[PDB]
Amino acid sequence: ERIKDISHRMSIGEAKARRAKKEMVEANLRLVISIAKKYTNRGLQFLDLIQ
DNA sequence: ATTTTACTAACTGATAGCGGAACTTTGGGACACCCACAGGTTACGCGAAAATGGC
Repeated sequence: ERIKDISHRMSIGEAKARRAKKEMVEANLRLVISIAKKYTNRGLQFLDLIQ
């Protein structure tokens, strides 16, 4: 019972942190693009710089 | 008696190994705020076959 409770609490915490981190990343994708716009034509393509 | 040769020991060079310090190399970090791209192009022409549109 105790290990099951600990596992459920840990899984919930990791899921919540992962969701929040995903929200932040999806919000700032546009900042990533704005930064990567300035390093084109240096051997890498635009999408590689974005990733 | 003399000359040629076979045997042996010492020198030397190549080479594998090691030490160690310098040198190259890799991974991490940086906290004012910054938040959607190019990006040249095309005066072809012809025939087929494949994909769309019409009622």
